[PDB]
Amino acid sequence: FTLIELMIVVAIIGILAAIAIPNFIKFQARSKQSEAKTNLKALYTAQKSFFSEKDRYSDFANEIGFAPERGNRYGYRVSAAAGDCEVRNAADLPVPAAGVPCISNDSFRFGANSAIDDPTPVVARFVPQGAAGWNTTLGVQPTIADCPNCNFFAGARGNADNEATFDDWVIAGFEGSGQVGPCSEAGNVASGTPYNTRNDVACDGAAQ
Amino acid sequence: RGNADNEATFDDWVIAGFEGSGQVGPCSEAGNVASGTPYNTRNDVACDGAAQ
Amino acid sequence: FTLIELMIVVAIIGILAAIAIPNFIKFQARSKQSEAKTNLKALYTAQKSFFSEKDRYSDFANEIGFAPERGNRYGYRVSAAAGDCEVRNAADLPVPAAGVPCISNDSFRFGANSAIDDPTPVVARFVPQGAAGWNTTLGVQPTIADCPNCNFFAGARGNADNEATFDDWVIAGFEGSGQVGPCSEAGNVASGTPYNTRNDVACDGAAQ
Amino acid sequence: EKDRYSDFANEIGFAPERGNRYGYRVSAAAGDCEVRNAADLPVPAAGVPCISNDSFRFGANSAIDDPTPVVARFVPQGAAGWNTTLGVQPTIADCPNCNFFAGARGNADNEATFDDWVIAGFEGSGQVGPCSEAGNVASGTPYNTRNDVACDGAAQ
Amino acid sequence: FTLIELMIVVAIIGILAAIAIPNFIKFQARSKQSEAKTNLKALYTAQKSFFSEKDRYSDFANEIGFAPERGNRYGYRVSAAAGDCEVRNAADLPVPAAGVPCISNDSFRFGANSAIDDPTPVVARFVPQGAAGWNTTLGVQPTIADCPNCNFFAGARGNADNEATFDDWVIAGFEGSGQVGPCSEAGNVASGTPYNTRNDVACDGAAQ
Amino acid sequence: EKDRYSDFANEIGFAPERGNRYGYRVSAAAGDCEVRNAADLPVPAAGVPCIS
Repeated sequence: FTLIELMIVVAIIGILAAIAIPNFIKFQARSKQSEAKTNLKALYTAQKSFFSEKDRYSDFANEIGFAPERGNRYGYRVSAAAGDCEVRNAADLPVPAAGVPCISNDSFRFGANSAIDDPTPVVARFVPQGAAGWNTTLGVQPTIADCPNCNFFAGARGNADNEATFDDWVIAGFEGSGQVGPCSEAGNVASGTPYNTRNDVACDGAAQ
Repeated sequence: RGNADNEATFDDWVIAGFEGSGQVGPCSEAGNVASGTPYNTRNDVACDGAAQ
Repeated sequence: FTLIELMIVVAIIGILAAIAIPNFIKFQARSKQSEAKTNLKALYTAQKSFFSEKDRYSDFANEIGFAPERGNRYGYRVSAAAGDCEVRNAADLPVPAAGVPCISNDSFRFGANSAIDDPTPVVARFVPQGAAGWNTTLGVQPTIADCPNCNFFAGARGNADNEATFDDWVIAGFEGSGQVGPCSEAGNVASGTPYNTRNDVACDGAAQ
Repeated sequence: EKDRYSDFANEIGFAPERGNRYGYRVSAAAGDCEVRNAADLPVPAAGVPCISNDSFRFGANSAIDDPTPVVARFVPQGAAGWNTTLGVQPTIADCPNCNFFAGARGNADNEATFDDWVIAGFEGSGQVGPCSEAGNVASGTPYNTRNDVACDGAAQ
Repeated sequence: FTLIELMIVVAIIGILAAIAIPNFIKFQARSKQSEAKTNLKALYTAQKSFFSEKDRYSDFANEIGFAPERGNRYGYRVSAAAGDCEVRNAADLPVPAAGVPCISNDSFRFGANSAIDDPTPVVARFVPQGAAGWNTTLGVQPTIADCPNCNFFAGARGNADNEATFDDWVIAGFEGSGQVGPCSEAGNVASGTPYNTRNDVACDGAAQ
Repeated sequence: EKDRYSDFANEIGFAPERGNRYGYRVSAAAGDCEVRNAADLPVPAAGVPCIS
């Protein structure tokens, strides 16, 4: 071999140093998104058990008996009722003053700037189906005043990897269908199946 | 009066032969209670501490 | 190093890009097959409760009190009696005209081409055991005319991953034994244990 | 997870890092190709079935805004009768979807013309030609329909 | 990158292929052990009902009315009285010649080499408490001759996963305490609570 | 990469620079020898086993 071959060898190792391999942060974000699914299905289960025992759905996480373990990355909202969001910013959880409809993000181990004290998801791209005319307002609907309550509606809000913006999930007791968009999938969603209104792995910005 | 799992504090139940209504709180539910139905005044699953 | 080493590095990456890993679609199909087990055991339980209260088994899912949740992937048949199979092709379930002996696949969220409106399984490789001489016909046997009814027989039919063909399950109130075959296991089956007559993970085609 | 294949890269969860040199198409559905012509990626308006070449660091004249490869020399094998149209086939209407089909398009060194790749979920066989290899291709193995290292010009 | 990196990648996948993950057969054995708990509590309930109606405890499973469903994995002994153990080695259960004090393992669907025709558990590590001076001999004690019978004592015996040796349980009508050992837990046992004398998940061999 | 040797110079990826003085044959298979008789190299009709 000659000088040109050897310089080409050097240039090839330089090329491999700057190779453009797949973005695996997307894969790791998809890995992290499973907290939302598991915890929302736990919320569904607890709501069903509470209704069975009490003939009514609940607007608060205290009565349902649902709480995710620390390190959650996601803030969970059980209803739009008034109250604080159980801020998790210390080793010891605070003593509640009243029923809590929302559970904040665990900012103890993720930093103070990562806090989510109002974990209300986006529901623009979830369309309820059926003749019962259900809405997209979170919580027990049409009102908690009807003991044979129509199906509840809940959701979560979080951040996957270093996305400045959030990803949103919803779970409903009724059938609905998703809409196609820059940050969501199209297809019918069975009752009790989490749906990703904004996934944050596809998009980052004003996209919804 | 008892204790569920590793709660330092207790949960409380009552049963009455007369009608009553529960009050909303950090550790209790709101709604009317028929005579002969146990009511959980403090449930210990929702809260642990000074909460009642 | 020299040119040959560097081209060998490139070729090794080409090799790893085309490596032959295990087929994990089979593992996921085995994951999806658990609906059939859970729902068939629920069918068994509901049939036993119905007999206990009424001194007789039923050929209809209305009377038993059994219905899987939406998104089931499997059609269930409680009997061979006449009647429509509660087609699940819309958000609102249809109002029945009479007792339904079969529950169709949930084609609302799986597409219209995936519909299973006649979920009758294959029972060739299930051999009832015992002197009572039980048959493999689905439903209450020998007839619902005998209130101390001999044990029932029921099954399910579905599709796991992208198999064009189906996998079939059965559950019986009486003992039986499985036969070895291209798509089934050999061994004795206790009463109340689902048996996979055709699994659809081992095979796809005319194999039974 | 979903019992169906996708025609959009945003739902799949796939995106190559910057400096890719290759444009990728996951389907022939309608939509823009996520033009990578600036430091900050654009906000999509809808689902994107194609990812353009990263012309930010390779120049504006090197842009590939429609990375549809050549598929003349890939022959699907099997009785299922699969096609060479890119995307989910025969159509996304069948949730037990038949295998997808995808590809890429790029330029190696100073070739004026491009080189093309395909990856399928089904079996196929390559055809001998001026710019391709002959032999059977297993499912999930990339195949080089036009390699651009052997040829440059009208050759396919 | 260079050759060393690529060979290190190959070596790392080789490492992962031989990773030492937790032994999950122990978790599955713990899952399988629930038959013993449920069926022993059923024995306890049936014995209590029989006493209430008849003012005496029974030494036979026929009179009590207790029989586990097929596929039991465990043999149950209600007394040490003489008699056969209702061998479950065929689809049709045998017609009993006389009262049966024991129920054999269901070897119909577990194989002939897994038969347990004498399911007498180990009782070395169960110490009765109280001034009444109760014993560890299985059955109605001190004798069935006293109608205000002192509390009964029963147990089960089985095999979890591929342990060559067996695991043993006991349920008593009187208070007792466990003894710490290689295959048992230490702590007080309330009357009517099954206790695992040898668990077979912790140990396999001569350990008791 | 492919678990087989090639009969053609197209697939291997081998071509000497212009001014080579030597003709190279990688196989005896049928095909033309990539005649280098002009400034622009010809477009091949099929795999070439030899380089003129």
